[PDB]
Amino acid sequence: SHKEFTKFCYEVYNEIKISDKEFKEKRAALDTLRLCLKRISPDAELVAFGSLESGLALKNSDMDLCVLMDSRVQSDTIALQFYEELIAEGFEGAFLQAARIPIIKLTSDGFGASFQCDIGFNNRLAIHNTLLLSSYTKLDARLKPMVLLVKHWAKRKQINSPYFGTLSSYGYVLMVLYYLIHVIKPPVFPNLLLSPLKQEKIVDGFDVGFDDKLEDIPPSQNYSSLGSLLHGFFAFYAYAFEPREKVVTFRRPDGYLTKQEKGWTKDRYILAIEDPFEISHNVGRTVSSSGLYRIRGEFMAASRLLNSRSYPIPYDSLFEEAPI
Repeated sequence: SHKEFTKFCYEVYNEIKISDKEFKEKRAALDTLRLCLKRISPDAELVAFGSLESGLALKNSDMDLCVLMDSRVQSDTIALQFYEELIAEGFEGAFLQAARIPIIKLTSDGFGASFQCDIGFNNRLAIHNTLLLSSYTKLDARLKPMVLLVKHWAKRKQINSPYFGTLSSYGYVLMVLYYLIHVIKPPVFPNLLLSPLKQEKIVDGFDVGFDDKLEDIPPSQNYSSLGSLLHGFFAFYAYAFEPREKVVTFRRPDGYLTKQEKGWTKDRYILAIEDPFEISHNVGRTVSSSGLYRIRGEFMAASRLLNSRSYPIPYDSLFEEAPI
């Protein structure tokens, strides 16, 4: 049970994870942008966040960067100077000024036409979200391949499109973490936000505090295989999770929170996933009725495949490209 599925899981993981060549290319891109920035403003710094930073990136990943500056200095000149410099160094793309905040979206140039890099300014909340995810990936070796396999599945099944009514990759990562912390028994992970060792840390009006002294955390008491974990994850969201009523949350000791209790009955609450630090944000706000239908449909198809009576089980079907 799951030994063969586990073998398959790791094989796929090693095929879909970002290659050493691509990683050093992305690192080389980051070093260039940091150079460009250093000449515009020595005191500022360029921080990477998201998948590339936390080690949860698939092949051909895009970049997500953040520029940090003192709050007294009006960004306008620095962000636009940086954009001008990047255009001069061969990148192409957009500068967007929207609601008093600037964003850079680079689209071309290694690094080629393959290049897609989003640059924000003083997006500290995203940095802290990534720090939490990075911490969990350091705590247990099973998490990185589990996340990559789920992201790969969601992309292949066309349920990873927040603009077409389904769910962001970050959403799926939080669904995985919720399952590993609050559903599976024994837990794979403790809840680092609710730990007695957690200290309040207020950043931009939110508490981003969590227990980050990972060295002192004992080994997981869950000894199940990657295959077993995945099998469990698909079954939970296929059958047990009740999206009409319940909220995926990192703020309850037992993981129990209803939409009514939360007060989450164009932001949708069809699928409700409470962001662990920015708790007023529903990461699932992009999911529509038809989108949830397809997401639930694919969880059931995945779970049914993994429990097939027919041998041998066509495990490759799990990552088979869906129509539409």
